[PDB]
Amino acid sequence: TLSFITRWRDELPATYTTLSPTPLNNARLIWHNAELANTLGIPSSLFKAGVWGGETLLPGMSPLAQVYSGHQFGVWAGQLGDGRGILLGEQRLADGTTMDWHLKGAGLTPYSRMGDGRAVLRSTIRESLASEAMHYLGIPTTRALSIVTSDSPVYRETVEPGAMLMRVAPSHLRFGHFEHFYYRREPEKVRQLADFAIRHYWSHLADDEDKYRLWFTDVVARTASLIAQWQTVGFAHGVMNTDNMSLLGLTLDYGPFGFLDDYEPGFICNHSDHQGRYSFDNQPAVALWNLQRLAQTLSPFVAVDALNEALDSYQQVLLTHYGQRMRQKLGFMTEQKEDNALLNELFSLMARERSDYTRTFRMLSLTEQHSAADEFIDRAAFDDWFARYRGRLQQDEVSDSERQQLMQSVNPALVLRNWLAQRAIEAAEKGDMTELHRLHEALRNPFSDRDDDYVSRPPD
Ligand SMILES: Nc1ncnc2c1ncn2[C@@H]1O[C@H](COP(=O)(O)OP(=O)(O)NP(=O)(O)O)[C@@H](O)[C@H]1O
Ligand SMILES: [Mg+2]
Ligand SMILES: [Mg+2]
Repeated sequence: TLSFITRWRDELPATYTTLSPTPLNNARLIWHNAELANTLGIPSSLFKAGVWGGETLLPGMSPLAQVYSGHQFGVWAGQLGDGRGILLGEQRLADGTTMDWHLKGAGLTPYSRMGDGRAVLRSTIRESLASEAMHYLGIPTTRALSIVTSDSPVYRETVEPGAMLMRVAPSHLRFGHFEHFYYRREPEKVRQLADFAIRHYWSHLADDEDKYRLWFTDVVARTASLIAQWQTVGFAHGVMNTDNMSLLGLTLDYGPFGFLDDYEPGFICNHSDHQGRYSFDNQPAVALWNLQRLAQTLSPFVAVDALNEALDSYQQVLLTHYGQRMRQKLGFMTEQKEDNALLNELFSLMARERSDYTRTFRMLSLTEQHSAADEFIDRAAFDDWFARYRGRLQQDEVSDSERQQLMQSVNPALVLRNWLAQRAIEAAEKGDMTELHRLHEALRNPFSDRDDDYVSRPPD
């Protein structure tokens, strides 16, 4: 009753190795995404480790591991690839969409280099929570369908339980796929990937009547829009290597990510990123640098001129999306030219006071235009900014009430803070999944107000 196609396998020969998952020892299902399963037509009986542990294949699957390469922290890293994951198959939905089923933690692969081919419970829990949180914030992302843990030791800085995440996404194409064949000097394979992407994900483009310029122009726009959305909610990816950039503009590969607590533009959550390359405030520039690396691979068959014109459009797209999202977050229903100074003055203040990002915006969503009605060392500077902020609000001539409702629909009450995830992980390792299930539920409603500790700052 589920329909898998062998599209990648049949259309992109020599981009993968066929092979099967390696099962863990005493694997067992600890969580699965019941809502998403209903959307994908997966019978609920399939969840009672089976395919979620890579111990069974469903009819139509033909598992392979993809090859790719990448720049890592700005330096060419050579061959990478699906070193600890496997594309089990591609499921076609009634929508006509296809959805990759990718098993992360599936065992050793020809692409594992010196890696064990395994993922650990804590990283699979964090990735499931992050990708579902992102999805309910309305930001493009891969999705999490299931987690299995095991009794199989996996050694990181300490011994951890081996685990696997069943990841679901429209595609796993990365900028690094193109880079891989470009630097191997196989420009034909580069173009094969472009044509495949256009055929299956930009089919409204008529074949070669400007298809390549228009497609890459959309690729830029989707990455700019993705970054704009991360910035707005205070998400720091932390490992924006070119192999972790999704061609479609999906958030891809959750590792040492971080949603901001205290507002700090130079926030680094990846403690291996010693130069702060992937600090929060560099994500706009880094994503442009990554697009330029992708643009490098297409110069054999796309005019270097059209490539730079598409690269040129990046900062206007990003600024359009960011500006429209911020105006909503500040409750600006119209657009006055006071807006950029009020913003710049807010972010300057928030930074000096180390204000919590999410909480500040959610509290600002209670503002009443005519009232002056506490978290700042310099209350003098706040009430002066708040004063000029509320005066500009009155210019909208819209009610206290509908501004508040607009803001509450774009400023979440809850984000996936590191200490909420940690708490679910600690409980999970002890065999209590209740916290994990409770937190996943809460993240399906980020814009709804809460009474519990899911909306508090971390305890310190
Ligand atoms: N434990 C591991 N064993 C084998 N390969 C690994 C391991 N950890 C990372 N790699 C590979 O090292 C490269 C960089 O890792 P990373 O960007 O973190 O990807 P990943 O989290 O393993 N998989 P993904 O979410 O598909 O991008 C990729 O080729 C990974 O497949
Ligand atoms: Mg990766
Ligand atoms: Mg990773």
